[PDB]
Amino acid sequence: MRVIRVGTRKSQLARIQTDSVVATLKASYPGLQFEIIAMLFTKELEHALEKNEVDLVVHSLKDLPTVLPPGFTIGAICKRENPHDAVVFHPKFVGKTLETLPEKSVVGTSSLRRAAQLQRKFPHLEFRSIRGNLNTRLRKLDEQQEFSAIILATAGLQRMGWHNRVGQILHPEECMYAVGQGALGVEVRAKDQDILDLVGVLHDPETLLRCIAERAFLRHLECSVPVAVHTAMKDGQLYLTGGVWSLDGSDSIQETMQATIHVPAQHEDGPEDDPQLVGITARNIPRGPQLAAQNLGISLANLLLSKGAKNILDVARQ
Ligand SMILES: Cc1[nH]c(Cc2[nH]cc(CCC(=O)O)c2CC(=O)O)c(CCC(=O)O)c1CC(=O)O
Repeated sequence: MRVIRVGTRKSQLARIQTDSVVATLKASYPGLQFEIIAMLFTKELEHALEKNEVDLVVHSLKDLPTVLPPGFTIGAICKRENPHDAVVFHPKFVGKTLETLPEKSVVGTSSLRRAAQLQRKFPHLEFRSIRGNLNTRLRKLDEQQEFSAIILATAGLQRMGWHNRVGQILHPEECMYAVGQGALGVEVRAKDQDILDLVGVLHDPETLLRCIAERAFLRHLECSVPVAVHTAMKDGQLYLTGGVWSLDGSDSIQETMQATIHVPAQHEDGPEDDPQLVGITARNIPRGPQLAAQNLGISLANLLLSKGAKNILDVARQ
């Protein structure tokens, strides 16, 4: 353990996210040296991991599939930023809400999950795909008049320093978030235990359990489907709400389940070589609550499946 090599894409958001993690690692490990190597695109980064070119990579958790290639694992789930979706309005609709927009106002989003939920809740608005990164989308919004508004993650605006552009934050009842949204995942080599121990300091127990539940739900249903969730840990209880929608949002199934899961306060010297749970390795967090969280997500998926979720999903791909 001497120089820690952190790989990163050249994009601005990826670069910011990577920096926030490196900052947190330096703070914990002031005596070590960290170096940033700037290069699904996920498979080029993984290749650099595979080749020992870098030791770790930072991702937005929702961009990581519930099943990772053998030889890689999520070594860290960092404290969640705000998970909710948000609305940025055209320069003409300040103070306005989705509720208050004019009929047939056009809302830009390329997300099936967002479009399906928002068409259902706002049948008088028009939802249309929009392309580009966050910067490009904001320019199109202000520089033309195709869009009366766009939908983006609260968390991404926040990290870009554009929170003041947020006109509306959506509640679960209007729009539930994507699995893992607002959380960062650090990906490493599954068998590299030094690195795993090192990044293990980043795990936020609460976010870790929430994301295990959410990703177990997602995986058991079997980025590119109209599925959404909401999680909360409150008073020793983990709450999981999940939903599935048809492309137009007309068909819908949503349910909530709950389980007693303590949020673990203390770390522990845990079993090396226990299997990762939904791609995640957290040997320093108690196993029990992790299993309980995964079981909760499995439970909810089965309930939705018994209610027809599979045929909704077969019709709602991308
Ligand atoms: C799986 C995934 N990854 C990203 C793209 C991406 N990946 C991470 C950030 C920010 C939030 C965080 O990092 O979770 C976002 C950008 C957006 O959600 O505002 C999107 C949104 C696509 C857009 O509407 O065209 C989705 C789909 C889901 O959200 O329904």
